[PDB]
Amino acid sequence: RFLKVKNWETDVVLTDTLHLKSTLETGCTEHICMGSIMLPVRTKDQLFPLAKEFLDQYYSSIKRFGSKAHMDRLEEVNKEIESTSTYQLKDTELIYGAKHAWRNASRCVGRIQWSKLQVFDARDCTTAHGMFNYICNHVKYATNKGNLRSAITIFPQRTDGKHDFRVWNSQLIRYAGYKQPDGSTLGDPANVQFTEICIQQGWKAPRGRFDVLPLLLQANGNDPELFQIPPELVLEVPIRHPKFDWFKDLGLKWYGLPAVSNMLLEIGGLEFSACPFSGWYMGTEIGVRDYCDNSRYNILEEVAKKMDLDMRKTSSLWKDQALVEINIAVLYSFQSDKVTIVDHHSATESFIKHMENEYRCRGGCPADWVWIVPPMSGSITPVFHQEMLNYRLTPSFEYQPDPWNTHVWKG
Amino acid sequence: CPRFLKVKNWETDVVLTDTLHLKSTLETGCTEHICMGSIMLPVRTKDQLFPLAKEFLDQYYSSIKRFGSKAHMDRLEEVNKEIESTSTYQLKDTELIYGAKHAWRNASRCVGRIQWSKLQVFDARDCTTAHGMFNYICNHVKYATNKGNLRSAITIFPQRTDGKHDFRVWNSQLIRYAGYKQPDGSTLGDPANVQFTEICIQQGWKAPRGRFDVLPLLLQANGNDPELFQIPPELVLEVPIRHPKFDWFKDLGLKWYGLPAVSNMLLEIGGLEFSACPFSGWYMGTEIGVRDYCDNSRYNILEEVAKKMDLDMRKTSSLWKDQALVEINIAVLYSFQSDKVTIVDHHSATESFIKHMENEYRCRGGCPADWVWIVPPMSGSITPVFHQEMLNYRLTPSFEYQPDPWNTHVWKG
Ligand code: HEM
Ligand code: HEM
Ligand SMILES: C[C@H](O)[C@H](O)[C@H]1CNc2nc(N)[nH]c(=O)c2N1
Ligand SMILES: C[C@H](O)[C@H](O)[C@H]1CNc2nc(N)[nH]c(=O)c2N1
Ligand SMILES: N=C(NO)NCCC[C@H](N)C(=O)O
Ligand SMILES: N=C(NO)NCCC[C@H](N)C(=O)O
Ligand SMILES: [Zn+2]
Repeated sequence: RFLKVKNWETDVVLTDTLHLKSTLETGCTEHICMGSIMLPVRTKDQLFPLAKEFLDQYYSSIKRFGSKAHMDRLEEVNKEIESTSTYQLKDTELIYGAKHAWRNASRCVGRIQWSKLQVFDARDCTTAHGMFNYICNHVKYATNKGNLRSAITIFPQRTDGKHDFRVWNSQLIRYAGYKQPDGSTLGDPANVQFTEICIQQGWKAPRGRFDVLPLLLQANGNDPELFQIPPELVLEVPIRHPKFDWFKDLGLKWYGLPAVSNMLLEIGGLEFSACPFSGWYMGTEIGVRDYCDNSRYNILEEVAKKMDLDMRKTSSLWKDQALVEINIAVLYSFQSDKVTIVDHHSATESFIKHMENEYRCRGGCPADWVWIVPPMSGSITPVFHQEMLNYRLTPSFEYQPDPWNTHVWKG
Repeated sequence: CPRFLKVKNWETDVVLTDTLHLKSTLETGCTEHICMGSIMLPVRTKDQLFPLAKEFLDQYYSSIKRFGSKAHMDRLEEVNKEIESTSTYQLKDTELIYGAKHAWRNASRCVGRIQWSKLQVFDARDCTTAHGMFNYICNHVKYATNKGNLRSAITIFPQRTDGKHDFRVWNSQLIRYAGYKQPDGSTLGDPANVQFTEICIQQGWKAPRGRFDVLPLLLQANGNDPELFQIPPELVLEVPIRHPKFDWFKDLGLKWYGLPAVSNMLLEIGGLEFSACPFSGWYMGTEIGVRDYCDNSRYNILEEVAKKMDLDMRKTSSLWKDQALVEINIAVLYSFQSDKVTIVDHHSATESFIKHMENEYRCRGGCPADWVWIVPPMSGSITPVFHQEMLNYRLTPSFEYQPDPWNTHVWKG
């Protein structure tokens, strides 16, 4: 019930007590560990304990636990749930709640930054055009000419579940994917389906390798509409290598702003179905995953060939050599254009420090080791050697179904 | 518990269905509210033993297509009588073999399990003394080594009786290098083995105090105090490590041994406990090139290698550590291959593991696997295992951790 975690490199032991505050399920049981599975409206009665759980932590955090201000608020919210079946967060509660969803994000290595989050309150939004305006402002604010700043933009909460706000895009900025008669895929194969939805809805696709996709925005449960982010708001970086002059001829670019837009933010039982957020990239995200996953841009072979490595045998480690070089190029390119990026060494040692702070001041830090350890050079990063406990704390970011599987089209 | 559990591979969209987990019996360290997936380490009664014996022998008899047979029923009767009368029982040779193979088949942290049915089992249950254990262990090493053409094997010493007469190998592996803490706080040799090296010295080993000294065997028989033995050097196959392009690599002075032989685990078969059960396969290169050489708390050669490569070491973002890592790993695979000693690279091993795992789902209904251990410690996502969802659970027979015997031994003196 009080749990120890060991770092096997430093022999440091931390004691976790925060896990006892954990509320929802992990996926696992006593008999079966599901640590590596990617994916393992509320009635009045459901809502009040959740509202209360949240307000208590809020009031505790501002050192007014058990105060009249505290008691006053619980009653006010109580009355409001009873009368209107939902409630509205104060701005202070909204900001605290968003910062804490990030703080509690077990899969995010960058949480040392958690309290420096710009929160844009878009709860007054009513239309998809409004949503477009809001999202452009977020993109421009967070991009900040390459000196990126963390931000989240929060659209109105779910009500009856028939008036949901949604960003159909999985990130605000991503590249199109197109199935070819050639049998192959042009662009990013992760986005084939979504691209096709855009086309069905009217988009005129350029049909290139790196077409920034349009926004498909859904307000108040209505049908989604298309918008193009002003090109001048989308900062992109051409990818070159500091030693290989041929690298630029591969014709690779990526975007500077990673902005997850398909998750659900839960605060105090309230569900914010449209809550796009952004920080900045860890290099491996692009260089290892986006570029080298076989089901993504899958570029290892092309690169290995230009390096003229021995590709006849796996044991020459040609894949490993090429992987490192692709990742060097990513970091060098972002750095040279002054676009914020963090390498996996820097990011993981910051995370270990954050864990130690969180253990010290909070009693723990939920972490998913499977996601936190980078997808290259794992054991030469400190997090590989760190035992971590994964559990679910609220406020939280949650996965939610892709809206086209569920949207009841009006036509 | 749900009858069916699905696992998906996110590279291929292949979905597999696990039913085998229903035969899982012991616990994980996980609860409904906590996942302890990344945590390293989270005598029996007559009553406790009957059912464990029974479960096992039903599995054994089922596997040989003789389930429910008179032979099956006689054998159950015989074991039941043996347990009631003697408090324990003895396995038949065929059952010991099947047992050991299955402990390997069920080892969720082993990526080499495509090999599980090809295992040489050495029955050392007639062993009574530490000199006897030395001789069994020498034979295992020579057989397994096979002049570089490595053969998987296990040597099984007598099972636990009352817990006061345990056979133990005090070494963590049959072959490993000494570590020596210096008065200045540096370590000469392998820091992982500093504690065991001090024990050996105390027991009377005359340490050469070099960087790669093969440790002596420290063997406990029948609950007696451990005794020291030197493995004949002619039996210890080692590989000097060089790089195919960097002729300075050899002057690092690195080598390693060819035979990885875990010697400190406990093998459970039908409720019986084999506390001494050294087993060996062959190396996947990363064990040596990533962990043994490059962990900060092991040989820690990254800086020295990067220095000789003249990488830019002022900023992590040059990925100099990463670049040196790959070159060290090329060198390990190249050196072993050049000397004709079996080694597998992490690409080939993981590809084979995924093939093995698919086959096990079809023919067996499952394959328990611990992702944290199965994914290699470099280049994780360019191996297929990274993209494969895994279910980790405990099947018996099993290999299990046990405390270090120096923490528990009652010294006779
Ligand atoms: C500030 C710099 C940040 C860095 C360096 C960072 C780093 C990362 C990385 C490397 C991942 C793994 C993503 C993947 O593998 O696809 C991740 C996931 C995640 N992060 Fe962050 N992050 C940052 C900002 C944020 C912010 C601002 C939030 C929320 C406001 C956040 C919440 C999350 C969540 C909820 C996940 C899991 C997403 C999923 O399951 O797909 N992160 N983070
Ligand atoms: C034949 C070639 C083999 C290969 C390539 C192989 C591969 C591996 C690797 C890479 C690990 C992780 C070790 C570490 O990170 O320290 C491992 C662990 C393990 N393997 Fe194997 N193995 C082989 C043979 C065997 C055999 C013959 C057995 C038993 C008969 C076995 C049972 C185990 C067990 C119980 C573990 C967990 C060890 C621990 O928890 O410290 N392996 N294997
Ligand atoms: C199956 C397994 O969960 C999957 O491949 C995971 C592995 N760890 C991850 N880690 C991060 N950061 N991002 C991911 O997408 C993955 N995917
Ligand atoms: C804390 C974490 O479990 C620990 O460092 C693990 C990680 N995965 C591993 N994987 C393998 N194969 N071998 C190990 O020793 C480790 N150690
Ligand atoms: N660093 C972040 N967010 O701030 N990553 C968000 C997910 C991005 C996704 N991994 C990609 O490579 O596009
Ligand atoms: N492949 C095996 N056995 O066959 N590994 C056993 C553990 C070896 C340990 N990882 C080492 O590097 O010494
Ligand atoms: Zn688990």
